[PDB]
Amino acid sequence: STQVRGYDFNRGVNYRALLEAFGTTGFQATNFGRAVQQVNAMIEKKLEPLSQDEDQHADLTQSRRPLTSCTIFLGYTSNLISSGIRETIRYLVQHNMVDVLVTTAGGVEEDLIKCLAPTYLGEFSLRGKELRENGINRIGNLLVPNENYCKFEDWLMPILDQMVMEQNTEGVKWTPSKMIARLGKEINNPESVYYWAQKNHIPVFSPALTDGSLGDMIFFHSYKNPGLVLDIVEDLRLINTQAIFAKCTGMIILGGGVVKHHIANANLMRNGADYAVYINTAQEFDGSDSGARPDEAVSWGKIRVDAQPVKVYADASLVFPLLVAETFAQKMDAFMH
Amino acid sequence: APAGALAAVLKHSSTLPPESTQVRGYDFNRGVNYRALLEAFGTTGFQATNFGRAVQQVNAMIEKKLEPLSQDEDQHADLTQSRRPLTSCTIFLGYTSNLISSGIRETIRYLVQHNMVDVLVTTAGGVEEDLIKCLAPTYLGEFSLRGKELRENGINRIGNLLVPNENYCKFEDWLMPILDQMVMEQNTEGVKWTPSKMIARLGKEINNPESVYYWAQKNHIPVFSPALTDGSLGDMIFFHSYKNPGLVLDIVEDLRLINTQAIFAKCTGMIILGGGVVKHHIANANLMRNGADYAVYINTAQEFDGSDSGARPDEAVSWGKIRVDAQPVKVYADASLVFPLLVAETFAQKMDAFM
Amino acid sequence: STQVRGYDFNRGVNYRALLEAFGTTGFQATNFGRAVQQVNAMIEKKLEPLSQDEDQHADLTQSRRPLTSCTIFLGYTSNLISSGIRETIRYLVQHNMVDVLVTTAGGVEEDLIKCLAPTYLGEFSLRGKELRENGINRIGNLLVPNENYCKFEDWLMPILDQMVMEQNTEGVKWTPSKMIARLGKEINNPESVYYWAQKNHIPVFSPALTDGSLGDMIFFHSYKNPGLVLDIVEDLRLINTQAIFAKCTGMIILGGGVVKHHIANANLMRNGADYAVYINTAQEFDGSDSGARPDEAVSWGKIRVDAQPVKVYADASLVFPLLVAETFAQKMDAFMH
Amino acid sequence: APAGALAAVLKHSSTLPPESTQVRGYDFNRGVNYRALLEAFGTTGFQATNFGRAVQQVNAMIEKKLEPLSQDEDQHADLTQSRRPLTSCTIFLGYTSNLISSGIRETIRYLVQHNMVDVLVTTAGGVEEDLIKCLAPTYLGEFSLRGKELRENGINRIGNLLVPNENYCKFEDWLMPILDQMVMEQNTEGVKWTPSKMIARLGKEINNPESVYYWAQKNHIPVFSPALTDGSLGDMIFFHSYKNPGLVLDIVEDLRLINTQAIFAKCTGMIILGGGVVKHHIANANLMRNGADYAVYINTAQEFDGSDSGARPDEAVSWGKIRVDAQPVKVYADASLVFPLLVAETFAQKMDAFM
Repeated sequence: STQVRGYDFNRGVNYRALLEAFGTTGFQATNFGRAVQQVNAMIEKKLEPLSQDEDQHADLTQSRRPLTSCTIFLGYTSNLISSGIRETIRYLVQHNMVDVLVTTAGGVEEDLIKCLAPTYLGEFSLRGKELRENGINRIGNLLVPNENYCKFEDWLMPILDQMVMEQNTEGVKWTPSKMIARLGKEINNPESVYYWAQKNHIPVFSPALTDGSLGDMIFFHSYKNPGLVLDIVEDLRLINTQAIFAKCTGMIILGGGVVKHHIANANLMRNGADYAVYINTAQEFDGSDSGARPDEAVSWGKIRVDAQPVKVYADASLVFPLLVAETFAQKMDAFMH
Repeated sequence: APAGALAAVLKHSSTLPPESTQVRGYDFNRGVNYRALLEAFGTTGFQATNFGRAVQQVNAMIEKKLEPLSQDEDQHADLTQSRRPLTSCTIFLGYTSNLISSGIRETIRYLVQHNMVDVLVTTAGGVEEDLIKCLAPTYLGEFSLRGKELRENGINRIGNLLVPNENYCKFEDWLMPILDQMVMEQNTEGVKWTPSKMIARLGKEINNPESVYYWAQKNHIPVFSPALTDGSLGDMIFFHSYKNPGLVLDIVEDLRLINTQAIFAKCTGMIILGGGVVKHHIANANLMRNGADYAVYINTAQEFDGSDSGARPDEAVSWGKIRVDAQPVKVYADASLVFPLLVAETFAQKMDAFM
Repeated sequence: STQVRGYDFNRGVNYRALLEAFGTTGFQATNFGRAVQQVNAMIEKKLEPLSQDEDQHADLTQSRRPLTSCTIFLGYTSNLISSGIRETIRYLVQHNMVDVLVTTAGGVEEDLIKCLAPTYLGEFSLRGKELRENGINRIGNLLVPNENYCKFEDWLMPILDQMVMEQNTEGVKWTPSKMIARLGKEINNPESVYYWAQKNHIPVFSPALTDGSLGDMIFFHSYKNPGLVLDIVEDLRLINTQAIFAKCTGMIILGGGVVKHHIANANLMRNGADYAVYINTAQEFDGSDSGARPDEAVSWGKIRVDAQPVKVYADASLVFPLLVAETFAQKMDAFMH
Repeated sequence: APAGALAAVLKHSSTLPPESTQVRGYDFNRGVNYRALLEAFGTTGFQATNFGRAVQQVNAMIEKKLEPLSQDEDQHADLTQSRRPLTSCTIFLGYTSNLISSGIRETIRYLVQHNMVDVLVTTAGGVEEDLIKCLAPTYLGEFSLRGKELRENGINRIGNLLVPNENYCKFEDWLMPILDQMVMEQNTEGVKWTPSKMIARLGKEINNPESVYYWAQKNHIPVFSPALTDGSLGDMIFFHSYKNPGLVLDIVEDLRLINTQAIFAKCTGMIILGGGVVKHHIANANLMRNGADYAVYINTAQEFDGSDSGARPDEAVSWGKIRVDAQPVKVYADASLVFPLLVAETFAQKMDAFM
């Protein structure tokens, strides 16, 4: 029976002790402490060696990425790539700390665009009329000048030209995940999440990749250079096989919608994830998948019955850097080659 | 009493414009007239007032849609690659999957059955659970039922609703022969499948007037769902492909189809229930015409985490997705409560004109 | 096992059938249907006769109000009196349909002020600077000209004069509930909730009655006419005895904060309410009493273990008129004398 | 590609002012420096950015408070009826009851112990659970624990926290003799009890440096709680009055005490954790000076239902509760996560000046 007790600042500002104290502070501070424990359990599983039998079964993917004792799926909505959590996610991917990424179209394109031009701080209350008259697009309390997307068009159209040519003369069958690997190779910039993902053979799934600026560009491009196909069926096999042949899986899901459901549904194919942390502000009462508690996923078989999943009800821009500080960042040496 | 205090609390006020509307609730001393009760939400305040504003926005869409036009039928079909005739207002209706598991399925089905909207957008669950409900029902439960006991009994939870695993076994038996035919048609009849084309096929096959997608294909209302693999239809396509390889679902052609629905519209309205892809994909299509003319959002998401789901309509104005001169409305509510009321006051009142 | 099925508009717009269909529609529509059932159960208990033994025990209050088989506590936050739900609540109180009211200071004063001047529709986004420069106060998307409070001051100061005089020459010991009955008698207007409450011997509790414009006025008044006392201890005995000697109780609570906790805590004194409906938009995850589910109150003994309470997660301006339409309003003849 | 479509999507943009701040998160290739990590929230966006803005607002309060003044000590005490000396910024700290059950109790206690704020406002639970924690602890649990089983074991739930019934039995034994003395002092020494005066007495009696209210009375920090009867202290006053009748708690005199704290301030700041009375009562006091100079809200309430709890700081500007020229901040978060971080970056950095 653990007693409630908050950090005592009479001790001074001892940051690690202050963070450790969230576990006995209560409400979402305690859920944060539980999330640190769940993620550290994923990491300590991941670093355990594969036995001969485990290695046999897990080798049954055709994937270039070396397999580990715990395959970690990291999912996040577009807004988090607009935010500075882009840097947090880039770090994890750069150091091979996670194994599969799932994001929406915005979460791909805004990473690449930030390599061409920055996003700026604003306010939620800025009025749409005056912004639109000035070509400034609003993302929460962030601002993206539309010139950013004009730079994106310039950068992307030559790649689209090459992709159709490789499709039609070299037999390439494009999928969202194959396109995202190509885009990461092209951006060729170490600040980019997708640069490191393709370098480290970390696949990125985004079944609705046409829902965004990338879609705008493909759409415009298709009038002059018709026939690009993006197949989502092959990518469904690819993500599902990541779960099916894992020794263990963990899910770290930031936000809701397709990124949350698609990771969870893949893990149903192995009868459930072993570890899971949600971080989002959605609420269950309207029945949405976004606001469903981890225990709903247990009824489907998406999380194992014997798992101890946790949801932190909070804006991930506040807690995800703190979570990484207390978990992956303390084990960085183990992830380096 | 301190003089500055008195001056701060008892400050003079300007007179408000003469057309300012007073707050006043429905008076049950009149008895119960449900029409008058709903009309009274407009002057009740808070989200009741936004509901009244949403009635007005949707009634404006409908009245626009009912205006005659003269436009060349053959060129419209050619630029949109669609058999659907243009009207004076193209209405896009988007809804998340949970609402198809709820009884809002019936509400949506009624609108599509009577050809009252022009474009549907939903996620994968919002397709498959309409079809599965023609095979077996969904049941009432509670949000607090524990997942371990449910899982051990083969029962899956959707909010406070429940669906047995066996529903999906029936879905599998129904779907597998259709997937066989789709692969045969792709490989020997040149069909280039996309989600919308598959959803039209599935509605024709289910052949059941309780289904949204049966009515949608009958009435030539396309359904866009660019992540159609993310659910049970996905599971089935996946298992089927190891028995019968080769099905492809392209999303590029469906992007051309939805965007041209917005580009070549005379007017557009957006009615969006929930967040995620369904909200963003409709709004982004409408950026292609420099913005929708009318818009109603009904969802429970909040802006403060920067999510697109929680963004107010005025964020969409900044992008060009809603016109600067539109008067869009968001109702902050569970759509299971307010969408039937909204339909009662709008489309269902205009049923005569839709014949 | 009840199947999900929504209202079919092919039947036409049959309003009562449409409302009845919320119960099988799911999510908060089903919780609304359950709330209709809980409230109708309060009403059908309330109309059951008191047996001789029940009548004996329930007569042990010194209260002028005739006792009934189910004592219904109605609680609501200030914003709902600013809104047109003021009319809904006035109707229930006018026809003796509820037995105890609990509200905050704003929920008293705005009822009285609406008898002097109206509240107007506005928008949530109106900016505070321009409003303040014009003396317009904002309540959500409603607007109250500050002249309304100047009219309140004019109306109220003579009553405060009389109350101190009766305190100091006639032995009157003021409490919030006694002041609210007096204010309702003085406003003498059938549009006012508190007019009907005092006429029908329905007590109104508001332990923090000084937190609002009423407080402002008492404060200003106390410089020229010092010594008014408002005792909250006596009002605590009064509300608790309403629960202790009830045959059955129901709680209908709109909103959170003190109105919710104070009704629930009174009912702990009888080992729990028999029926309960919450309607509010607060969420449980921060640990607040406002966002606690009814099942939290069960652990305290504030709701009986064998009750079937329900929370509707929604803005009460949308659902409370619908709830009243389906419950109290259909039994109006039984409440008339 | 349709020309209007291209023009709508590829619209030119104005250049933003040169001092515009770029978004950029903390880079863990630097390793883990927690100070730099917290500083990085300012440029991370969404509520992380509001957290950084809240650090700045509170640091501005503190810096103002540390400015010297010359003001007549005797007249200030007479107009406020308070022994507390005036400083250059009077800070009001408000917090709902649940936060005293959480470990935020320790955070608040530290601030009051070091005399860093001037006025506390809390609800009844926020008083009594501080005192009870000096008798017996609160435990960690889960939100989903069922009330029937808990009730049958005599365990009471507060969110995901748990407190046994026996905690309140210990409270009863401790409190009853003190209530006896209060009635004796009212009836034969002329004491006119109010909530603040009772809370000062209870803090002196608990005599325990882990208690917020022990430190508050030692440092002459008044605690306002105008519905002090709404909780366990209420239960005890109630049961006690049938054994020893006559205790009165007046709220009118406490209204005079809190309002004069705002009226006679040089500057004020408001730090408000949660909603309800604690938020409204501090803000209303500050209307008496035509508005607070600085304000930080931390709560999870939303505006859309019109509640005062969910109102943004800009609503308070319309009333005169926050000055038109202030730059107030709300962080949309559970205070159990962000208040210790906020204190770490503000008051706890200034500990040297507060000695």
